[PDB]
Amino acid sequence: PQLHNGLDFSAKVIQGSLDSLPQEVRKFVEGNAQLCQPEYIHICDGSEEEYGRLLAHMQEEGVIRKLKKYDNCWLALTDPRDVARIESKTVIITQEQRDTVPIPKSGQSQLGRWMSEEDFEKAFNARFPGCMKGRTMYVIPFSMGPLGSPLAKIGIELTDSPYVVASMRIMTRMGTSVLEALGDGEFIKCLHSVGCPLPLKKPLVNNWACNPELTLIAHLPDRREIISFGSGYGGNSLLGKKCFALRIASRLAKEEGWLAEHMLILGITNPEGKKKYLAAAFPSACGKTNLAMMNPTLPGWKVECVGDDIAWMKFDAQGNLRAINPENGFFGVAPGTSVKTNPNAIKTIQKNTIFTNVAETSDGGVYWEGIDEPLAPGVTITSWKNKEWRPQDEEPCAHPNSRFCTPASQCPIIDPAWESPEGVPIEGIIFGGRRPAGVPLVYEALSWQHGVFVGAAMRSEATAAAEHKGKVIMHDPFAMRPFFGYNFGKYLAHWLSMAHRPAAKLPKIFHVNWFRKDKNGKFLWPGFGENSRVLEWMFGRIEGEDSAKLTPIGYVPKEDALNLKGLGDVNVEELFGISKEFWEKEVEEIDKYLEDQVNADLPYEIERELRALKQRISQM
Ligand SMILES: Nc1nc2c(ncn2[C@@H]2O[C@H](COP(=O)(O)OP(=O)(O)OP(=O)(O)O)[C@@H](O)[C@H]2O)c(=O)[nH]1
Ligand SMILES: O=C([O-])C(=O)[O-]
Ligand SMILES: [Mn+2]
Ligand SMILES: [Mn+2]
Ligand SMILES: [Mn+2]
Repeated sequence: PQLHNGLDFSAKVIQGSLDSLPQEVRKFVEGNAQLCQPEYIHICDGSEEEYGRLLAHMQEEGVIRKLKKYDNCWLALTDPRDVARIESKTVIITQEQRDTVPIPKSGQSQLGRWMSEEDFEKAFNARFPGCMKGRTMYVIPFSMGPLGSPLAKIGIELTDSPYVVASMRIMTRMGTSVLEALGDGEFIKCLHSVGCPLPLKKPLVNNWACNPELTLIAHLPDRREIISFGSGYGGNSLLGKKCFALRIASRLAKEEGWLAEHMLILGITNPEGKKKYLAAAFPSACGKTNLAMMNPTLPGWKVECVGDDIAWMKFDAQGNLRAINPENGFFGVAPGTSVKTNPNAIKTIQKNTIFTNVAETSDGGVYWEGIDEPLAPGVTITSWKNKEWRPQDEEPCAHPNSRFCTPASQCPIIDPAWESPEGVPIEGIIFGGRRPAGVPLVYEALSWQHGVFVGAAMRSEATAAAEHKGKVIMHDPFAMRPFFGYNFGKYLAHWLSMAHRPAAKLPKIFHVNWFRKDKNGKFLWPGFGENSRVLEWMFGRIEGEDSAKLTPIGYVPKEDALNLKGLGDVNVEELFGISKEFWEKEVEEIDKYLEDQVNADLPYEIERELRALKQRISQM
């Protein structure tokens, strides 16, 4: 079939067989092997022996260190320029711009970045030709969702970073059994490269191979392709997480009729024996992981964790909205995680966990800000910059966006239906962000349409998960601003259309704010385990208890409707204070934002809720 045997990469396969691969799978592997020119090709099988050889390889290349204090835990320190997502270098390629972002009325679109095919080709040809020279191309066959389940989606990631392969083994379900489940079916084509072909022209910081100047994460939904270059951080390199399960999945969900959302899933049980499932959409670094793994302070309540970041939801035949966690592990923020805030997280990360950019103690342990554990005398701390660190400096010992990567099956409170292919019925949906003033502790939407408007009007302070600085209050509708896969105006219409389905059991919609501050600059709510008190009120509202009070913004708890026993000193007057002067400015910013950003793709019912809220506020 060839004249010079120049396209047969069989002699370069150090594990696996190209003959064992399906037709379309082999075409994808050999095609990019010819483009990127790798030295070897490694077809992953997901085995324990393979994981052990990846760790030994990375340990011999100085990429990771062994944390001798714990059981099979490893530390990785990256280049300081490659620490988080780059929303400014994340682009979506479609034929028409309106398929990706609503055409703005004045400024530029904040709902995503669009790039034409012609411009992307020039960028692609300036990066990937010969980028894997001297490196190994790993072929990762992974599954998002329960393997063999009809709702699961299979992808193939090609990467030249064993750090990516190890993390993908934790965060997804990968191995040979996924290749057997695929057969001749469709799959998502994922291609990733660090952008440092050997020999190295640039010296690497902390042995972290990266090309920051040429970083680009592109999505082509019409071709089911994800192409990422330059970065190694999880949000940019683990292509099955944000790039696949959110951006690409959101467009597919619009086509097929389901939902891909940036939400946790938890089940909560009351002292009476009843259990309900909720989902909460908070922006990045705004409390999802701490809520899904919460240890309640109310006796008789139990919280079990289904997922903490991504949910795939769909109405079933009976009218129930059912949700599954497509992920296989947790990729959580490290700073702030202590025994008092998230004790269930501490139990989980003690084994088989890969840390990134946290500090290391001299006895082989981890350390970060807010760990709230004193160290024994003589224990020294090495910061994430691989330097000696003292508690009386300015640089923090761990990076503000440092992460841990741990398997979900090790969580002590993991829900016994987190791998069920049928999903869990969602009875409530929670929105919320970081609002230091004005927004009360909790309130409930008036209807399905008002609730969609509440999610569309979400605002929060900027966090360390992106490149935003200044703690400026930005819009983050549905906590999906960095992850929209298609036109946000059509996104809003897709949510509103669920109220038309026959026998639809629409969940209630709440809005919370754990981050309201007083005049002094400190928080008014302890949060963390005490958030169970707010969840108790939600549980009763779903059961139909008459414990709400009508306000111009929604239903708030009545007086003495929240269990505050054990606190008492809480200033309830400021936790639920509704200032007319605050909400008159808030509706103006929402009006100017929606008019400019959504423009002619704004559904009428969203405009009707904006008008109704403005009227209810003017009557105060
Ligand atoms: N004051 C207060 N802070 C909280 C609370 N819950 C979480 N936090 C802090 O918020 C930070 C973000 O917590 P996470 O739950 O890990 O962030 P996330 O929402 O999962 O963000 P992503 O994982 O990037 O999607 C943590 O470092 C916590 O210290 C809370 O209830 N009250
Ligand atoms: O890392 C994450 O999960 C994020 O950015 O939300
Ligand atoms: Mn997230
Ligand atoms: Mn999280
Ligand atoms: Mn309608």
